[PDB]
Amino acid sequence: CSLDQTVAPGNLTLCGNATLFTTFRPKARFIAPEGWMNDPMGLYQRADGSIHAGYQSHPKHIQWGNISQGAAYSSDFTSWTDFNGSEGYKTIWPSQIYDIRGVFDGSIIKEGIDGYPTILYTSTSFGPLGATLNEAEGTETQSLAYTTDDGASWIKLGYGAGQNPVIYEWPETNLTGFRDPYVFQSPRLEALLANTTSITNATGDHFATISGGVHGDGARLFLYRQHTTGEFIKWTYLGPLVTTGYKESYGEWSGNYGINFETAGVTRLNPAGAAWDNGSDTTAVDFVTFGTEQGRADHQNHWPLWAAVDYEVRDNGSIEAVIAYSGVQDWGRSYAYASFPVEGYRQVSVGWIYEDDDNVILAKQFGYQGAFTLFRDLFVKVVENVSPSTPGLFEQASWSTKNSTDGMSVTVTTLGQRVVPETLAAYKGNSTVSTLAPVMLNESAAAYTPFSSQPTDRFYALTGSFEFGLNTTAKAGFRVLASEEEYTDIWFDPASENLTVVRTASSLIKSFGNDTELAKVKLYEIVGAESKTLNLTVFVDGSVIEIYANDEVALSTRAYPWLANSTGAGLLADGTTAGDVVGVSGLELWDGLVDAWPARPANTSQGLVWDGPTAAMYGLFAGY
Amino acid sequence: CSLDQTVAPGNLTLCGNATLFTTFRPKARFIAPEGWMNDPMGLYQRADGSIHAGYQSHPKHIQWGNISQGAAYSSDFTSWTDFNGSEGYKTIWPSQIYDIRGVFDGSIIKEGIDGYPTILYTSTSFGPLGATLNEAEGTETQSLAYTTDDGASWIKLGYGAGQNPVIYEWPETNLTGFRDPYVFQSPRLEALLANTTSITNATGDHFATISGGVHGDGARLFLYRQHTTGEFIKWTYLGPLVTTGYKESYGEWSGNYGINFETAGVTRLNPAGAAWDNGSDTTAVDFVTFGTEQGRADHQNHWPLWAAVDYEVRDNGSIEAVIAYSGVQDWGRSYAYASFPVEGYRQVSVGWIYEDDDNVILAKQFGYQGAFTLFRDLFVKVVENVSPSTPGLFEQASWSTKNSTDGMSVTVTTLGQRVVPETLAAYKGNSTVSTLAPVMLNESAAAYTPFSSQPTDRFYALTGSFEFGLNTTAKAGFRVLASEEEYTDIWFDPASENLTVVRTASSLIKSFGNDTELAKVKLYEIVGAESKTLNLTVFVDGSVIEIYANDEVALSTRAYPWLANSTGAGLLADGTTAGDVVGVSGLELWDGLVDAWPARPANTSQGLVWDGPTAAMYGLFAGY
Ligand SMILES: *[C@@H]1O[C@H](CO)[C@@H](O[C@@H]2O[C@H](CO)[C@@H](O[C@@H]3O[C@H](CO[C@H]4O[C@H](CO[C@H]5O[C@H](CO)[C@@H](O)[C@H](O)[C@@H]5O[C@H]5O[C@H](CO)[C@@H](O)[C@H](O)[C@@H]5O)[C@@H](O)[C@H](O[C@H]5O[C@H](CO)[C@@H](O)[C@H](O)[C@@H]5O)[C@@H]4O)[C@@H](O)[C@H](O[C@H]4O[C@H](CO)[C@@H](O)[C@H](O)[C@@H]4O[C@H]4O[C@H](CO)[C@@H](O)[C@H](O)[C@@H]4O[C@H]4O[C@H](CO)[C@@H](O)[C@H](O)[C@@H]4O)[C@@H]3O)[C@H](O)[C@H]2NC(C)=O)[C@H](O)[C@H]1NC(C)=O
Ligand SMILES: *[C@@H]1O[C@H](CO)[C@@H](O[C@@H]2O[C@H](CO)[C@@H](O[C@@H]3O[C@H](CO[C@H]4O[C@H](CO[C@H]5O[C@H](CO)[C@@H](O)[C@H](O)[C@@H]5O[C@H]5O[C@H](CO)[C@@H](O)[C@H](O)[C@@H]5O)[C@@H](O)[C@H](O[C@H]5O[C@H](CO)[C@@H](O)[C@H](O)[C@@H]5O)[C@@H]4O)[C@@H](O)[C@H](O[C@H]4O[C@H](CO)[C@@H](O)[C@H](O)[C@@H]4O[C@H]4O[C@H](CO)[C@@H](O)[C@H](O)[C@@H]4O[C@H]4O[C@H](CO)[C@@H](O)[C@H](O)[C@@H]4O)[C@@H]3O)[C@H](O)[C@H]2NC(C)=O)[C@H](O)[C@H]1NC(C)=O
Ligand SMILES: *[C@@H]1O[C@H](CO)[C@@H](O[C@@H]2O[C@H](CO)[C@@H](O[C@@H]3O[C@H](CO[C@H]4O[C@H](CO)[C@@H](O)[C@H](O[C@H]5O[C@H](CO)[C@@H](O)[C@H](O)[C@@H]5O)[C@@H]4O)[C@@H](O)[C@H](O[C@H]4O[C@H](CO)[C@@H](O)[C@H](O)[C@@H]4O)[C@@H]3O)[C@H](O)[C@H]2NC(C)=O)[C@H](O)[C@H]1NC(C)=O
Ligand SMILES: *[C@@H]1O[C@H](CO)[C@@H](O[C@@H]2O[C@H](CO)[C@@H](O[C@@H]3O[C@H](CO[C@H]4O[C@H](CO)[C@@H](O)[C@H](O[C@H]5O[C@H](CO)[C@@H](O)[C@H](O)[C@@H]5O)[C@@H]4O)[C@@H](O)[C@H](O[C@H]4O[C@H](CO)[C@@H](O)[C@H](O)[C@@H]4O)[C@@H]3O)[C@H](O)[C@H]2NC(C)=O)[C@H](O)[C@H]1NC(C)=O
Ligand SMILES: *[C@@H]1O[C@H](CO)[C@@H](O[C@@H]2O[C@H](CO)[C@@H](O)[C@H](O)[C@H]2NC(C)=O)[C@H](O)[C@H]1NC(C)=O
Ligand SMILES: *[C@@H]1O[C@H](CO)[C@@H](O)[C@H](O)[C@H]1NC(C)=O
Ligand SMILES: *[C@@H]1O[C@H](CO)[C@@H](O)[C@H](O)[C@H]1NC(C)=O
Ligand SMILES: *[C@@H]1O[C@H](CO)[C@@H](O)[C@H](O)[C@H]1NC(C)=O
Ligand SMILES: *[C@@H]1O[C@H](CO)[C@@H](O)[C@H](O)[C@H]1NC(C)=O
Ligand SMILES: *[C@@H]1O[C@H](CO)[C@@H](O)[C@H](O)[C@H]1NC(C)=O
Ligand SMILES: *[C@@H]1O[C@H](CO)[C@@H](O)[C@H](O)[C@H]1NC(C)=O
Ligand SMILES: *[C@@H]1O[C@H](CO)[C@@H](O)[C@H](O)[C@H]1NC(C)=O
Ligand SMILES: *[C@@H]1O[C@H](CO)[C@@H](O)[C@H](O)[C@H]1NC(C)=O
Ligand SMILES: *[C@@H]1O[C@H](CO)[C@@H](O)[C@H](O)[C@H]1NC(C)=O
Ligand SMILES: *[C@@H]1O[C@H](CO)[C@@H](O)[C@H](O)[C@H]1NC(C)=O
Ligand SMILES: *[C@@H]1O[C@H](CO)[C@@H](O)[C@H](O)[C@H]1NC(C)=O
Ligand SMILES: *[C@@H]1O[C@H](CO)[C@@H](O)[C@H](O)[C@H]1NC(C)=O
Ligand SMILES: *[C@@H]1O[C@H](CO)[C@@H](O)[C@H](O)[C@H]1NC(C)=O
Ligand SMILES: *[C@@H]1O[C@H](CO)[C@@H](O)[C@H](O)[C@H]1NC(C)=O
Ligand SMILES: *[C@@H]1O[C@H](CO)[C@@H](O)[C@H](O)[C@H]1NC(C)=O
Ligand SMILES: *[C@@H]1O[C@H](CO)[C@@H](O)[C@H](O)[C@H]1NC(C)=O
Repeated sequence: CSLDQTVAPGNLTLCGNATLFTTFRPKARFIAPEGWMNDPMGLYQRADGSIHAGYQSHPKHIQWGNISQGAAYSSDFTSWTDFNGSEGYKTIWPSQIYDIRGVFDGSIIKEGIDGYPTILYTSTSFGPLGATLNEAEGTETQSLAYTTDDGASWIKLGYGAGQNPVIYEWPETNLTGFRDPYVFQSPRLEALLANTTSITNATGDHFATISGGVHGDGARLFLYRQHTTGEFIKWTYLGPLVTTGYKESYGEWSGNYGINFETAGVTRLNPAGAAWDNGSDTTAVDFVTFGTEQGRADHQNHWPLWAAVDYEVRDNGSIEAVIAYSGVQDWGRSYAYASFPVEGYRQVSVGWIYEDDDNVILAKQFGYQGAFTLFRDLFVKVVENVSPSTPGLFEQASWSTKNSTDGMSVTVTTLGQRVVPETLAAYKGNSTVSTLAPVMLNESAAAYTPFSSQPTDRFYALTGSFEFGLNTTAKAGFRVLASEEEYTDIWFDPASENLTVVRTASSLIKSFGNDTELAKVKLYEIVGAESKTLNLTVFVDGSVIEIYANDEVALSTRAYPWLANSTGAGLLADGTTAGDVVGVSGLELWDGLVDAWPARPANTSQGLVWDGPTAAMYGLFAGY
Repeated sequence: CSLDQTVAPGNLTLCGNATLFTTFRPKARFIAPEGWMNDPMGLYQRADGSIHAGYQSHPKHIQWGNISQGAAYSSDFTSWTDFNGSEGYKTIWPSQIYDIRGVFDGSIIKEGIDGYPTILYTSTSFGPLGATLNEAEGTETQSLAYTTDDGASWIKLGYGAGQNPVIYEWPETNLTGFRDPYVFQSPRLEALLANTTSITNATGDHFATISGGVHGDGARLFLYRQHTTGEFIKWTYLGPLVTTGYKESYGEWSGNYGINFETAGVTRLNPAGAAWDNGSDTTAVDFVTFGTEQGRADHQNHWPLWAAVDYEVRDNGSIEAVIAYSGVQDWGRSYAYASFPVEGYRQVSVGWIYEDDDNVILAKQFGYQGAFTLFRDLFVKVVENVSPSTPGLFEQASWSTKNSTDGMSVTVTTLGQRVVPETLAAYKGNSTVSTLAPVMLNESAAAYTPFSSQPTDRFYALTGSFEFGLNTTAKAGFRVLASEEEYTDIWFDPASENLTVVRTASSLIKSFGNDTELAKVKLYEIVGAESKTLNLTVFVDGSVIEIYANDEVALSTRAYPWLANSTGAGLLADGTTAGDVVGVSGLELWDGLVDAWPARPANTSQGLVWDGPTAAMYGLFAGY
């Protein structure tokens, strides 16, 4: 095993555990100190205004198992500090018959048991567990724990009748899943149900969804309401909030609803951010976010989706959320988006970016797996004065249209996503910033044009505004992590409406994924404009490539070039001519970003362990 | 619900939880503070000379579940003090994937991990568990924990490869069970195996047996040897130590070997007590003690047995313990005898006395279930100058015979059992002692003759020597817990060799067991004697009746009379005449005994709890 990054990679499978720890590792984002991580969990803003972020964690392993809450905190979403207690950076772990198989995702009741922040989480026990398996009642239940020290530790309620677990009965028969409780307050839902509280006796100020589905009959999001305010044991099942069909698809802009929901959340937004009105705000929209499984051929069978919904009240005192339009929250290798309220009327969302090593070829050599996305402000994106001649505009697939009185212009409404401003400000201010001259891409444009200033390592951000003719067939974008032999190409093709990430040349190491990523992007044409504009922002962070387009479209992926000098970046151009020109402006490189974990040394590996022969005997965890 | 013990019992099922806590409760013996208990476990003499006694425990329930080690200590086997830590009187509890289903029986390595006392115990996980079920490998494994504070707490080794559990592979296929590790040192076994250590590489100074059997093919005791001295992870399977047939019986004096072993131990004894020689002591005998299951129609299908064994060395460097003769360690409602070494060359044995409420009718009203037997010194009982005309003497069923040179007398050898002298001394010295005049039982004897001094409560001991003619057909014994309407009759019938406990009148409460207990007792006739003598000792302790005959035969049972005055005792006589006389001498009543738990209030109930609906979902524990 050689770690010489000036020559071709050898057989890296011969390398020891965590010998590749720093090689591809993100530095500017949320990531576990070591080992396996997946979904964000237990997210809340603490009383001092700082952010608590939990995550599904399995230390000293590179596959999922014994799933626990790892935790850290931040004053700015950007610079983080690990908790350090008796179990290192873990704060909740399997410990009881009801959760011994794993402490799955959970969410926060800010004012819970005895006034303390309280997590409602999926407590798992023995038995077949999975959407394609024959799961039985009891395998997934929902349990409570509370913290008296701001997330340094959690105290679970006792096991038993009238205690943990608090939700255990399946609300419907033959579930494909029953997990990831999402607890939230909703003046909107309270207002809607106020006339029906006699039917159910449920009058609490907290609601909770549980994600699942029904065998052979599609996914379900189940709605519960806290039964009495200030009391946290009794949760009353109202009915299914979201019901979708078996592998139903809303279309090309909306992924696939699969067979089972995971990690669903419920929010209400307006153009500024989070909306806390009862329905009185006409600019506010109700949204559901949700992961779906087994409706995708690749991306570990997984779609992170969202839908705008209109609530109807059922005669039995429950809520049907009718999908008005439906989109995708990230088009790439990410999943399990959790969102949470933040001061100043904000709703902040964050997900999990998995690796692209599905055959587990270099995982042990990494000594870790997984990172978070960036933290994203959610809001209602409103585009005014849209041209009715925008191709496919009235399909209204993952947006809504409203005509002007005279029918000459359109207002477009959709879900907006933007990186939290604290992260952008910190990234910019800590970077070497190069403001680049505008570039016209025409007949003289090479396929690849390096920027006049170049990155110095694998930690940078790029931004650009790409102006296209209304009938263009040209393609343009960004090449990143680039040397002569290795590079990752981010293309936009307005004629097809396709944003692609081409990874055939991303790395000389052949075991990593190399399939092309794809997002759909609608360029809403503005009345009187003779062009259409794509605003592209790209974050490069070790192996993470995280792409944002127009405060709307997100695509997270991975590239693992071996060569030390595969760090370059520049402009891509295809089919640009004297007549078909792409104007590129607002160009900027941020080199360096932020060291997100200042207290951590470069190598935080603690080695890897094997569970031994009993792992296969129990059959619950891979064991490594 | 009335608790008036001067009138007939009402419907006691209407009584609240633990309302009958003190009514039938033993006061003079080892018992949990409340709730469910079974097997003794983790027994050892600590460095300060005091005794550590653990027990299978389920607080706040009256059925088995979440099985844990409860613990206490004593300087004299007699007066006890509970440990009190973070988990009350528990010191080990289910906490890990490998033992979450129950912390089953374990035994002590006195000088273990880092020199600390160390428990090897059965760690149980999910799956069918039982001799009549289809158990799989991994459901029962063996794990280590050590104590740095003399049993106040235990630290388990980590889960994983080269750590817990330390024994997990089944040594043979299709086991009926794989539990209750018994760790011991044996100069005898070391001497026997010293020539074969090249075959196995196992050279440690500790051995361990694990109890089980093979489906359809009888019980097995499996022998392991510590692989290297001073190292506790690696235990090498040698071979089956004891192999018996499917429901094989050695005869009327030996119970039944059933289908599966539980709680087996290995010891070596001489006439004085424990023997620690390599084989050089000609007066020493090797013994195995073991519980067997599913070979009895009643007594929860359970026999607590013992056998004298002769070891043979196999060619593969293992030991076959060949049964020389085989007996019963207690004939009544007791099981799971554990034995342990004690200073001054002693081997002390103690078991579990279950209740006689198998339909669980008044268990909740009790608020507890179970107690220990008394602690018993084990030794080789030797009877000299035995008459060759003793009926059935040369059957040698649960004893050995050796002829004198001239063939005119016999030496009988058997397993001896006697209550530890510390308990007898403390009991006697704290009691009101009445030494009673000898009584001849003849033609003038009533069926029942009360003693001239009477007990004052349900806590007393009786002793007597019953002298019978060699061809008697008379019966004599003791009546205890007696008023006019309720009483328990302990009879010996030399003609049949049967010691019975007749319980048809034990209680007015009909839900308690009332079947007749039976022990076999061999009266070894002495050369030149014109009579044969039974020495009977009876302990009455709340509901426990514990009977000892001749420092050999033990029978533990239960009686639950309702009436406050059902406390009387006296002599029983049947078919005594002018010609067939029973001489009773050495008669003594000890009224009061010892308060075994001086720090405990009379009512140590903490209420009872229900596990809720998930108990039936998990299917592991009754839930109450
Ligand atoms: C199988 O057996 C298992 C083992 O028994 C069993 O698990 C155990 O279950 C029990 C029962 O549910 C649990 O007991 C609860 O514990 C809660 C606290 O838990 C935390 O703290 C304990 C103890 O902490 C001490 O010890 C540890 C270990 O040494 C130290 O690390 C600590 O620093 C601390 O040490 C100090 O104290 C010691 C003495 O205790 C001293 O020795 C020492 O010097 C120190 O000073 C920890 O062990 C726990 O850790 C475990 O669990 C966490 C998850 O929670 C894991 O992460 C971890 O790995 C461990 O596994 C944990 O940190 C108690 O709060 C709780 O008591 C409340 O509930 C019960 C009812 O259920 C009530 O009777 C009781 O009165 C309490 O309720 C009151 O208080 C709360 C909060 O204040 C209120 O919300 C409530 O309304 C109520 O209020 C009342 O009083 C008010 C105030 O006066 C009044 O105003 C009100 O009006 C009202 O009346 C309970 O005791 C136990 O933790 C489990 N243990 C383990 C190891 O798992 C398992 O379930 C069994 N399984 C089955 C299937 O049966
Ligand atoms: C799923 O996830 C689970 C959660 O992570 C996981 O369970 C955990 O597994 C890990 C890994 O096995 C366990 O970690 C071990 O812990 C042992 C000690 O365990 C006891 O103590 C801890 C911590 O105690 C503190 O905290 C509690 C809680 O607050 C307090 O109550 C205590 O009072 C104490 O508090 C003080 O310290 C705190 C900081 O830690 C302070 O905050 C505080 O202020 C106090 O001052 C307890 O939590 C444990 O309780 C749990 O377990 C018991 C049963 O054991 C239960 O009854 C209970 O309910 C709880 O569940 C427990 O009491 C460590 O000894 C051990 O470390 C050794 O082993 C590892 C290798 O495995 C080595 O890396 C390490 O170096 C240590 O080895 C050395 O030391 C030993 C002994 O000294 C030697 O024998 C050994 O040879 C070696 O010697 C070396 O050093 C020598 C000396 O210098 C040298 O001479 C030698 O040459 C040599 O180099 C390890 O850390 C952890 O306990 C589990 N936790 C729980 C909650 O279960 C689970 O397995 C996962 N499941 C799966 C399937 O994956
Ligand atoms: C005395 O000690 C007991 C512990 O043994 C304490 O708890 C009670 O235990 C018994 C079992 O011993 C439980 O009985 C079972 O009850 C269920 C149905 O329960 C439902 O209805 C009850 C009656 O109104 C109600 O109290 C229950 O409420 C509790 O539980 C729910 C969760 O379900 C929880 O949300 C609440 O907060 C309460 O904690 C509950 O709604 C019944 O199905 C069982 O039947 C089975 O058992 C028998 C034998 O097999 C059989 O007849 C059936 O066929 C079936 O198989 C069983 O009867 C009882 O519910 C527990 N009560 C509780 C927890 O309050 C008890 O509290 C102690 N008393 C005192 C005064 O402290
Ligand atoms: C690096 O990180 C790993 C953790 O990932 C550390 O531990 C090793 O993990 C791997 C899995 O990643 C284990 O490999 C498995 O090994 C078994 C056979 O193991 C036996 O033989 C080994 C080789 O000599 C030996 O080291 C083992 O000894 C350990 O375990 C025993 C208990 O069995 C214990 O008593 C010892 O004390 C040791 O702890 C053991 O005797 C093999 O069956 C597995 O094969 C499966 O996996 C693959 C993929 O499915 C497949 O090819 C097979 O078909 C099969 O399904 C698997 O290969 C390895 O045993 C672990 N080694 C240990 C614990 O020492 C590793 O130590 C870290 N290195 C460093 C330097 O820290
Ligand atoms: C019954 O108990 C008596 C009293 O202990 C036993 O008689 C004693 O036997 C020993 C010999 O082992 C003598 O040292 C004593 O002098 C005897 N005491 C007497 C006669 O009072 C007797 O052996 C016991 N019988 C049985 C069958 O066990
Ligand atoms: C790389 O090494 C592995 C062992 O980790 C081996 O199985 C594989 O064949 C090697 N690849 C080569 C020689 O191309
Ligand atoms: C990182 O640390 C681990 C654990 O000490 C070690 O095994 C590994 O070799 C280290 N890797 C690098 C690249 O330093
Ligand atoms: C309420 O009605 C809906 C739609 O018919 C149904 O799916 C749900 O189960 C009902 N809720 C109940 C019975 O609590
Ligand atoms: C650099 O990053 C830190 C951590 O996020 C931030 O607080 C600080 O303001 C940044 N410095 C700037 C913008 O100059
Ligand atoms: C075409 O592109 C080059 C490079 O941006 C530029 O110098 C040139 O002026 C452009 N041509 C026209 C006609 O604008
Ligand atoms: C980068 O490194 C490679 C391999 O060492 C080398 O061939 C090349 O000249 C360097 N520069 C590039 C590709 O721009
Ligand atoms: C654009 O993407 C769609 C899938 O949404 C695909 O069918 C089509 O072939 C793509 N077109 C081009 C030119 O890439
Ligand atoms: C991409 O990976 C696949 C393995 O599935 C391989 O067949 C192919 O050659 C790779 N593409 C390259 C090197 O461009
Ligand atoms: C005693 O009370 C129980 C209720 O605990 C009842 O089921 C039973 O029939 C009663 N027995 C009678 C009236 O004999
Ligand atoms: C004993 O204590 C328990 C728990 O406090 C109580 O429920 C029960 O009624 C008491 N029983 C008696 C006989 O005092
Ligand atoms: C040693 O021999 C005995 C008797 O044949 C056998 O039962 C046992 O399994 C053997 N031990 C081994 C293979 O370790
Ligand atoms: C009474 O019992 C205690 C506790 O076992 C014991 O230490 C004491 O010696 C006894 N008193 C006597 C025999 O006078
Ligand atoms: C028969 O028994 C009684 C009572 O023990 C006694 O008084 C009487 O002397 C006995 N008879 C003979 C002949 O010993
Ligand atoms: C004992 O109590 C019962 C019931 O109160 C009474 O009938 C009897 O006279 C008393 N004495 C006895 C049975 O010796
Ligand atoms: C004595 O016990 C045996 C069982 O060991 C039984 O068969 C026999 O009937 C009994 N005899 C009497 C008289 O009780
Ligand atoms: C003993 O209990 C049984 C219940 O199995 C009952 O039929 C019988 O009458 C009881 N014996 C008495 C009261 O002597």
